[PDB]
Amino acid sequence: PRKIILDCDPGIDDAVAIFLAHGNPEIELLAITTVVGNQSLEKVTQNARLVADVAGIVGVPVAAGCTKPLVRGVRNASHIHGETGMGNVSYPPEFKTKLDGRHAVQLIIDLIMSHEPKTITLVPTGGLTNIAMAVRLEPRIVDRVKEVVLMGGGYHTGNASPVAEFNVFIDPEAAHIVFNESWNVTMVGLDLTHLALATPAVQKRVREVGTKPAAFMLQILDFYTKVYEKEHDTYGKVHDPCAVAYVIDPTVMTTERVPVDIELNGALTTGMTVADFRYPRPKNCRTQVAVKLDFDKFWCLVIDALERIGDP
Amino acid sequence: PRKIILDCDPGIDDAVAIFLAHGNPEIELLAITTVVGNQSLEKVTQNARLVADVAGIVGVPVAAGCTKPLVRGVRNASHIHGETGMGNVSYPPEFKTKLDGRHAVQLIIDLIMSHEPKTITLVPTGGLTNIAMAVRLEPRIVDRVKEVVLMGGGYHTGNASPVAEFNVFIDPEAAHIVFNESWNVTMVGLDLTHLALATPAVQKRVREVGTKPAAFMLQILDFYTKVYEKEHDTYGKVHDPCAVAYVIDPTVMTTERVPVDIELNGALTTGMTVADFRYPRPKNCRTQVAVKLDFDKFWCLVIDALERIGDP
Amino acid sequence: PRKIILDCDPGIDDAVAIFLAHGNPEIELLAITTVVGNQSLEKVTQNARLVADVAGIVGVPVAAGCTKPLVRGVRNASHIHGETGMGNVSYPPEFKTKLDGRHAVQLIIDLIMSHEPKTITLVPTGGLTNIAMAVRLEPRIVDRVKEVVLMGGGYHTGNASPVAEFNVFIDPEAAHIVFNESWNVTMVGLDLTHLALATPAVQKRVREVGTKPAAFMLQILDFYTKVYEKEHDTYGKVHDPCAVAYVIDPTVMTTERVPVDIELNGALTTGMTVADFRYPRPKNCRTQVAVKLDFDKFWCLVIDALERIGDP
Amino acid sequence: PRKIILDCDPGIDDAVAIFLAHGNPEIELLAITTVVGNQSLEKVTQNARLVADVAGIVGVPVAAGCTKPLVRGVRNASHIHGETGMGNVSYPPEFKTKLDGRHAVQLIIDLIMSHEPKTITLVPTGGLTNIAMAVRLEPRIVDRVKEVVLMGGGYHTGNASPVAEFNVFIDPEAAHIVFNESWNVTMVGLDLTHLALATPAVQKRVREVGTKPAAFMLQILDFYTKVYEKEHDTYGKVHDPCAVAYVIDPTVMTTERVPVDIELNGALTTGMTVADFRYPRPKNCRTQVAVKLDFDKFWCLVIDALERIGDP
Ligand SMILES: [Ca+2]
Ligand SMILES: [Ca+2]
Ligand SMILES: [Ca+2]
Ligand SMILES: [Ca+2]
Repeated sequence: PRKIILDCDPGIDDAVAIFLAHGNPEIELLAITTVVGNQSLEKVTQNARLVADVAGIVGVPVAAGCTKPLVRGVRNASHIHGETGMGNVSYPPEFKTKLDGRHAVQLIIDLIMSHEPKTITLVPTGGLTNIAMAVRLEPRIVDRVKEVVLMGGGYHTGNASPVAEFNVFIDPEAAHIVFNESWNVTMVGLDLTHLALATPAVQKRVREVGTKPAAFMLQILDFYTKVYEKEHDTYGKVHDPCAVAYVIDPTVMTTERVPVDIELNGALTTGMTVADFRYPRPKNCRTQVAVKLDFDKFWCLVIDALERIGDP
Repeated sequence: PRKIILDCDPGIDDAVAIFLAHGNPEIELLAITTVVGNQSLEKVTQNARLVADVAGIVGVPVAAGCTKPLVRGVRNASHIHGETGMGNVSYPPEFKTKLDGRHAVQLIIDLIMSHEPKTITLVPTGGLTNIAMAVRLEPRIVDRVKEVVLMGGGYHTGNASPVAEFNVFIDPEAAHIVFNESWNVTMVGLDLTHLALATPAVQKRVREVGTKPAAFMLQILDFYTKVYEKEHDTYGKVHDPCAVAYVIDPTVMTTERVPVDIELNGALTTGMTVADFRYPRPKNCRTQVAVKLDFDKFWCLVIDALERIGDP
Repeated sequence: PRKIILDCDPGIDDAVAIFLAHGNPEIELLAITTVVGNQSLEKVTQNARLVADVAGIVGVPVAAGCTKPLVRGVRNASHIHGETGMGNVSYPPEFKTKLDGRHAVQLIIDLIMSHEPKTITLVPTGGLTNIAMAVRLEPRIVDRVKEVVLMGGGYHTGNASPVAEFNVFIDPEAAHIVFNESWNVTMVGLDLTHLALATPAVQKRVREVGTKPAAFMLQILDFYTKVYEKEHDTYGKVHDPCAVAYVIDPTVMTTERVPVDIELNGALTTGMTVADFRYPRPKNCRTQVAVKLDFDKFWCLVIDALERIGDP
Repeated sequence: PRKIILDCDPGIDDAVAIFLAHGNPEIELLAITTVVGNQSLEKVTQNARLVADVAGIVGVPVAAGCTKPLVRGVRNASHIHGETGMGNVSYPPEFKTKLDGRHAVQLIIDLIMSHEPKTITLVPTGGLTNIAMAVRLEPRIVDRVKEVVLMGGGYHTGNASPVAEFNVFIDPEAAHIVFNESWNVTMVGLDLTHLALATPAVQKRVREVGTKPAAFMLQILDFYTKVYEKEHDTYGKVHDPCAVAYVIDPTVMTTERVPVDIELNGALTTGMTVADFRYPRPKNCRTQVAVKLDFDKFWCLVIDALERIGDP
């Protein structure tokens, strides 16, 4: 089983990633780290513990990370109408899963320096401030990391801006730091995750599993889908999971090796992931971007995982 | 016939545009203005007069414009090996077509203010510094212009940089000015002009015309194709003409109405044409980008024009 | 007499400059050009004609220039409480002085190209967009200009921003263009004009002149002083005039030859005039900044001029 | 005694600071942290241990910090001609003072969280990357810190650039983070440290102390003075110590409370410490800049401290 560390900011997307990681036999979830994002770190951490409780994950540490982006201020942009805990779901009086005592950054450095080299695969699905920190704090980790698979960015697509994606836009500096280290980086951006649609056929499929987790996922997804993408006439889509999926089977998506950098001072482009697809491509490129997604193989994995989790 | 003003920096691309404008009965070439570009203004102006002589264009003024970009310094980047005049073609001792006495900017302002409103269509195919100047000098012109169709930019493609196109990168400021005026702008970028390939089938076709101008076009095209795109294993392509083609028949290419702006201070993005393809598109958009091109219809027009010009 | 061209955006400061130019025998006012600024171009032009009428200036053309900055949008920031025409003074039904038929930019190029080389001294006291245009339109002028003395910028002082002065901040691009041409530039910035205080002693002095123009100057100055600097407990100060003063007598202020450039893309520094006072100064420097001002010599000139104008 | 933590990048300046902190009875040196700078972190750390050995400092932990700036790459710029260890002084086979096991960042967080609130005063005299890290990792520390006194920046002076000082220019981001936290910041910039000259009178004075440390200081100072400032005809100056001096006696220098920020994306201004000295100053300002220095009082403190250290 491939050992990984899931750094996230729990929203349905991140939650589904956690289910997939836990549910799949090919993945060995080493720990779940949390980072500030659209919602405060605390809010996000609570959500993490809630999904951990629902998926009945035990033995896997959960640690809260950075509360602020490296340099940019955070736009709290809070306004969830019918939101209580996560979506319409409320938090239980007590949480089954407890919070690890150390800061997410320390945990990551610890885990990496504890296990054998090229064993752990980092999978960030939120801002990269947590990762960026560990890199500057413990340089020896970038060489020990097998590789980095993150959900974020977009070479020809953007949401937070015409050309930028949230996870990156949120803390451009952290993104830059990460993208410029000597390690291997696989960027699963919007261009990709946009293909991971939640067609009604898929919903029927998951609903068929008929487990508390399945129901949970659907309910929350539906709630948030309504608020965002349900403003238009087209299905919702999950992103974060796509990163985990790749780690499980590289054939779930096509990728292209092209250099990628982060714009940090552009009046209109700050936060954009610049990808050089130009004529002669460099022979050695530690970075690559996801392109086409295998719709079926992807969803099958999700369902399969949900089935495996069952009803804890 | 649609009245237009062709602002360019004569290189084969620009030359073909001139042939198409002149040769087509649907277009009424009001004047040919010139701007500094990859080559000096003078060099470029000489080239204009040469093609004017070859196409036997008479009665149409030719005026030289700005010699430097608004704010950016110009990278002369000159190094043409077997280049004499234009490609391997040399300049005649004297030019048949003479140079208008006024500066291109003035000529433009004059023409626009002379003819009736919404009659002239501006068609820049080089930097936009000439157009930007006229706008700031005589504001009344932006309302009198029917519309602006320019070859330049690229929303998902770039050459001068991973994300920027020459004509824009060369003078970002000028582009910005142009793209931010209240007038209608149709941007024919790389994404489009890339489809305008010069397949051998096409060459055979033009060579079949068998006129001095046809031969001229081929000879020069071949020469420059060799230097640039002939460094790899794929045909060359003409760009500039595409802009002229659109004016002749909007059905030569599909377009999309989306907001566009110019990044002016991005460390990696300066010069990029930022296009917002995001979810909800504004109802009123004076700007649109070219997407798919009608290969056949396009080339047919070019051939047709060459045929019409004949041998002056 | 030193021939000059006064490019301004009439506010009391610019008005006093006009008085000084007109009133002084050492200066030969060739023309008065107008540029957009804190107030619209039209507003500013009207003001110019009004002071021209008051100072009884005849034979000197007045031309309206650019209505918008080169690239930056203009912040109209209009909110003058008791403002009618200029300050509390109202416009007469008709203006004695008429408006020249050509655009300020053209007038400038014409004058320069008409007179003999190194004869005209350009004195801008508003945004530099007017000058910048002329330079790009007719390159031959920068060699024919004796030199450039402008009121604007600040090496250790700022007002529109912690580090930038209005005239420059308003149209950074224009400033940039001007500061990077091969001609001689004397920058009279805030560091200098801040010393030009309107102590009560000075007011008494000017009031003593007892002429319509004197009264006018005082009334307007007082009105505007109240609104701005009169928010604090310290006298008002005139700026623009200091530039003209220098042309009349270089010994009115001390200057330092140091390189100067314009920041165009700094998040906090855009518009700042960067001055390199560092250790080894270049031997050849076409730019210099004003430092210390001769308070008495300065004011004496102003009074003397007012005295000379008299009551037209 | 005022408790402090000295974060530095040992060069003579930093060394003198250490001597002053140690030697002065009013200061309680809690620990000495190290940051990458002009020289590598390791190089810098070795130098710290060397001065520690020379000053006979015992009981005070020494910890190495970050090896790279947050986001900017480091310009190693190494080329010391007659440099062996520190200046012409060589390292002993073994170091008396040992290196604390934890990373400087951790040590700082530990110390702060250990002692009582508003007890420790942070005194960084090198890049601020170390401080910035701790702040992002353990937010609770900014409230517990008494205040921040750092040597770096320049409001009207610069060295690394016409407008920027090294310590800040080296890692702009870090600086920004620090200057924008809710804690009190006292910036001792070039404007100030420039007045701390090492006149021959002073040298004679210190040489009079006649101790190994005094000799050490002089020898190194002389060596580096020769390389840098000795390229011109003016004495050398110590900077870093001035920060320490202020903590010992605020009356050693005059300060002004004015807002300060860090430019991060200016083409010419990146790294500059922007200080708003404009008309109305905010009532509440957690930041202030050093202005005039008490030459005698300063040196007296240095001498006194050297005297107190004696010959370990
Ligand atoms: Ca996420
Ligand atoms: Ca062209
Ligand atoms: Ca003015
Ligand atoms: Ca230092």
